[PDB]
Amino acid sequence: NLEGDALHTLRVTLVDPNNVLQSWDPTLVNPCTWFHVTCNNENSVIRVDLGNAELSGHLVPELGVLKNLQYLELYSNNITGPIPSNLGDLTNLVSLDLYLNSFSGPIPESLGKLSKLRFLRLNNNSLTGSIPMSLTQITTLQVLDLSNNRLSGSVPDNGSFSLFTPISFANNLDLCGPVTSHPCPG
Ligand SMILES: *[C@@H]1O[C@H](CO[C@@H]2O[C@@H](C)[C@@H](O)[C@@H](O)[C@@H]2O)[C@@H](O[C@@H]2O[C@H](CO)[C@@H](O[C@@H]3O[C@H](CO)[C@@H](O)[C@H](O)[C@@H]3O)[C@H](O)[C@H]2NC(C)=O)[C@H](O)[C@H]1NC(C)=O
Ligand SMILES: *[C@@H]1O[C@H](CO)[C@@H](O)[C@H](O)[C@H]1NC(C)=O
Ligand SMILES: *[C@@H]1O[C@H](CO)[C@@H](O)[C@H](O)[C@H]1NC(C)=O
Repeated sequence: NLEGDALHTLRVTLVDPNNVLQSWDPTLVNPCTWFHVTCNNENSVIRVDLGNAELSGHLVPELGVLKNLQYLELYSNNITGPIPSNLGDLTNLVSLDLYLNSFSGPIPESLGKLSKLRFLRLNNNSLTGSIPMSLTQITTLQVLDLSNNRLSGSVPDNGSFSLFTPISFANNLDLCGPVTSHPCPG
């Protein structure tokens, strides 16, 4: 059970004072009966729903083996560290909700590979660096929130970013461009 091993590895590295993940018993045939985990009819994980679960610690790159994952709902916790650089491995993701956490480092360029993504909500973290241009390749994007981070540099208004307005980018370190409220000096 590769998927269960990956999720158990996540449990080890997350900090879970309330033992929300107590049921995450890797001796089971699969993780489909675990609390907060949902599988499809083929017993493959499609949702991890851990919003507002009083978790901290960091994520793990083993998340990338959850090939059928559609929802990664980890918002409103105190998770730290970087967004794993390989989250773009999760090509069936339709929602990536990491908002209201303590993530730092850059937005991974690999997120541009998430060609089915509808929700990308990373607001209210401590993310730094520039927004990857690869994100404009995500033609399905409908809800984007990168506000309240420490992002800097130019933001394009092309591809799917043409859909969004300054509220999606507000209160960063030094963003500029047509979709933001400040033109780029160059
Ligand atoms: C860690 O995350 C919490 C919020 O997350 C919530 O509480 C955790 C303990 C876990 O149970 C999470 O699962 C849960 O979603 C942050 O605490 C919150 O801090 C904010 C301030 O940044 C407080 O918000 C408000 O402040 C404004 C005034 O500016 C008003 O709207 C409100 O009156 C409120 O005070 C909020 O109260 C507070 N929440 C709790 C439960 O303490 C915490 O700061 C964060 N850690 C870090 C380092 O960011
Ligand atoms: C997001 O962060 C900003 C800080 O710039 C804060 O004003 C706002 O209340 C935060 N949102 C939530 C839901 O805590
Ligand atoms: C949008 O324009 C930027 C800058 O030229 C480019 O890097 C990116 O690939 C473009 N995306 C699309 C979908 O055209």
